[PDB]
Amino acid sequence: NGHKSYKSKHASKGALKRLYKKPDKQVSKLQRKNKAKQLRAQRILDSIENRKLFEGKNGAAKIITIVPLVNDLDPLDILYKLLKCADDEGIMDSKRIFNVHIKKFKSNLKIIIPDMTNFLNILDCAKVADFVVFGLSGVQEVDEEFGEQIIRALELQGIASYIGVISNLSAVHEKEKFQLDVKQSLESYFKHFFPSEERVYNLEKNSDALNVLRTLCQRLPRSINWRDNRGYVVADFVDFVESGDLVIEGTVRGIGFNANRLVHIPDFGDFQLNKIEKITVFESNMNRDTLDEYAEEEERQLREFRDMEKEDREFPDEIELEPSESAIERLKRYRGLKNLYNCDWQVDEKDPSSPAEWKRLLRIGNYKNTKNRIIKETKNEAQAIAGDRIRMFIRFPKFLLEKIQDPKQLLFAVYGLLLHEHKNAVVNFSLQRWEQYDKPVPSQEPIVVQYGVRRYTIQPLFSQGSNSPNNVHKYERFLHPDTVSVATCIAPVDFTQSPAIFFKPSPTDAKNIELIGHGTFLNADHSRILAKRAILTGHPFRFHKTVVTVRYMFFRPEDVEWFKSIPLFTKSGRSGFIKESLGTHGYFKATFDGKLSAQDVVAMSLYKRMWPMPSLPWN
RNA sequence: GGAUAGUGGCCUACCAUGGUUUCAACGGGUAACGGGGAAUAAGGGUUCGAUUCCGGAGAGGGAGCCUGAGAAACGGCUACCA
RNA sequence: UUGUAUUGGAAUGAGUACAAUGUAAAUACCUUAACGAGGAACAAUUGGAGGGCAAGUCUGGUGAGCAGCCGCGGAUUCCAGCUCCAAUAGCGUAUAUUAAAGUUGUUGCAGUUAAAAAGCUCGUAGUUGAACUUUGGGCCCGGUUGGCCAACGGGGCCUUU
RNA sequence: GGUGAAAUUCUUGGAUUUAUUGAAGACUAACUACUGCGAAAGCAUUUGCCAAGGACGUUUUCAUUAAUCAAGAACGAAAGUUAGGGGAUCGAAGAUGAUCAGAUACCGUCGUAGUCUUAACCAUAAACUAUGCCGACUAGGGAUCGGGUGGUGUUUUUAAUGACCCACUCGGCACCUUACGAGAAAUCAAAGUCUUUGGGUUCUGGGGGGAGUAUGGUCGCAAGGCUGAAACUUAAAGGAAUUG
Repeated sequence: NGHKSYKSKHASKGALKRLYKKPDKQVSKLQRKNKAKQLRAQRILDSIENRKLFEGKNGAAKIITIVPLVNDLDPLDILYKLLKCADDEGIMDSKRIFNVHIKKFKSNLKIIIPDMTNFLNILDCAKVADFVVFGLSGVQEVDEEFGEQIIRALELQGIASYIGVISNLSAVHEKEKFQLDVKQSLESYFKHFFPSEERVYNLEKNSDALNVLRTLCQRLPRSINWRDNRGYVVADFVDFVESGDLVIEGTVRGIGFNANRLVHIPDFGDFQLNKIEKITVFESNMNRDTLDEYAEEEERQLREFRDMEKEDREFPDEIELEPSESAIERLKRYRGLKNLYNCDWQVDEKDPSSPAEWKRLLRIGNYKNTKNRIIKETKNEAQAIAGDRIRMFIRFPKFLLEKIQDPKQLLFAVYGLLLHEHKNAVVNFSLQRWEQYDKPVPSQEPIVVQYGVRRYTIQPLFSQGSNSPNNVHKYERFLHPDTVSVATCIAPVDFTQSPAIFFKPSPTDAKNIELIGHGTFLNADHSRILAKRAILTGHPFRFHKTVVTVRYMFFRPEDVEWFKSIPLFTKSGRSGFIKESLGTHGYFKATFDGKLSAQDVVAMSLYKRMWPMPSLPWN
């Protein structure tokens, strides 16, 4: 324009015309104060609503579990020293589950003791507790091969709350300052796993043991997310009726139960309940979901994986052809692509190696908007709720009766399923290695995975994590030595994103188990296409100002012609293309972005579709 | 005139029409107990003081009262509200 | 007489402990017989290395990370290893406040063109308001400080008082 | 007739043009400027009446009666509102002609309200010298407006007066040169007498947006005027000057 324009601190009316196309309240001191008071009334009423569940003998019991980390201890010493401070000897037998009422704190406690021989039974016991009491020895320090693995495993499945306890520190008395030196060491060790806690009690002192007892009675535990969104109960008694109709009585602790649900027992699988009653009766009204799943030579094997993984780490996906081998018949299935992130590979491809189940598989899409929606309905439909004394009748196959034990001697526990979780789908897991598991893991090798209560034998497929616009990703032969990774298989879905633990059975080990890794249920996503990449390679050997010719990549003129269209690249990063076959031995000549030399190598990439394998329960 | 340990609209009867204010009355706000003091050093200032000493107020919220030289007391009593 | 590496005697408390002392009784400090260092493993951390702002043309990887601000990266600024810098039994971060700040200005800001002189004049409260009345000159006493003397202070009398 | 070109329109009952006369309403050319007056808005034909004002002259009179100013008050271009008058010209709205053409690219005909005036309202402008009022001091020069003093000066005549010339002086609108001074620079006789910081006094500002918005109040018949936030967002926005 060329003119110094007009200025004003606020817009002129001329400017506004071109651009074109209840009372406020003062808070008086009284009403300020009044609002704060009536807000506090809500908070206080809300705190009562939480606590009523534990309020007394009429309320629910709190579930305590004792876990000694050293066999030196004997768990009966732990419990006995606690019971003394209750100051009622009427409290203080051929059994490992105990119900106690404490007059001193008007509190109901259930104590469960696991059988320390059965490592897997420890996890199952601790999985249901509100409080886990860790026993430590002042005399002998925990062993890395067993004692620590208890702590590490419990953390990764999740713990409602934890207490550190000592019971025998006087066994190293000279002066109690020497006891304090040891106690400081144990606290520093314990805090490494549980940095929220800074105290370990000495039960040899009356003041500490009373302090522990008070806490168990008075304080509330944390919730466990994946558990409390389901229902669960612990059996007070079990009974059998005629193929069976197994009866359990106990207390509701989760979100709740409905007689039309499905019920999982961790050792035995899914079963249907037929009736419920409250200690009114509820019956399975047949407008219900149903039980349908659809609609020394080993040294050579270990050495093989050790050698193969070392090779794959140096020269990944490189392949050797051989003379008298047809490249077509070997490789015709491979499509060949410029870039996985840009290819239009179809998900539910019709190729014959695709599993027989496809329409048979459940597919969800928006897992997030599915998960939260399902829960909202489930909590509304609950019939029995926390603290209800209940009986339940369950369709129980009579031949499994040989596996039942008296619940007074062994933990028997019951979990409700979410509706579609019985159906199989494509599922995805995060995975990273256990604390020092340096062994090679082959992508096809079978593994046992626990996630939530249930556990399955799985053969995975490994891939790296990224957000490709098409969900196509490279299949990988072995688990990366360091990064987190994504593993894919077919299994029954979980909506709660339970933590997952990865291990392999090994009865040669003291705990019968070898621990491999941990992770999380990410999602069901069938679009998570895996492509098996292959690299062929050949040697450029003669060089001209406009073309280079390459040996050994192919051995027949017919093969050079059939694969002519796939682009070439150098590992030094130049691209190129086949011109034509030269001669009968399968030489070719090619053009590239620039100068090559015999110190470079010429490669080409090809890709094949992969599909997940199915999986089966484990016990 | 009554009442009080005692002065005084402190209260009662009768009578007069006064009292404060742009030198900011009256009203509203304070995550406001006051002071000795604390931090920050060119000088002038700015910000803070629930808290070891001095003074005031209260004992879940309002009101009433016995004993005693002294209390409108709450590790004294009586009633209502929660 | 100063640096860089194989080798030798000396020195000591952290810690433990007989005893005495301490204390209402004790613990600890102060004192002390015995024991107590060679990778003296009896092993010091917390943040940084483009500029503001002390200190890397080092070297390997990569093409999500860093960054109060300016900026780096499709690599002196990312990640890893060497080396180097700063404070050190302490060092970093968040929020509030003070100084540097003459961005609240009494001391001490600014208003043509950068934020800011009201269209114009009258006028009450408020702030502010020309000059003038005993001035000068004598004579005693006189304290302090430094060389009878000088300076600087103070009291009395006379002159129309 | 009108345009870049053309059409609507008027005309052989005579258009446009020429001559002799008359009516109405508005306006005050040239003279007219680096000139005058007024608190500002603003003010231009002649003569009469009414009342007011600055500067100058003064050996008149009173004797501190003064300067600035919250509240309160008078005036306030153009457009706009209500009622009466007037109604030439031009002309928001409205009704109409062409829709072709790149310089003439938005043009032609008719025409309501309005434009003027009387009696009441409204209170805005780039209302600008973009510079608050009162008082003192600091530099050179030749022009001009109003008053006064002097001259043995020219002219109107044989005085006075008037016109002109020369010197001085009070007051005013401006201009040219310079910078002891000042400033970011353009520039400035004040925008000087400031880190060497104090003559009196009124008003306003505190990075850019949200915003002259929301809400409350108050004035107006209405259009609208005055007063006037915060949550949130952002690293610049802005001034002067030269140059690739």
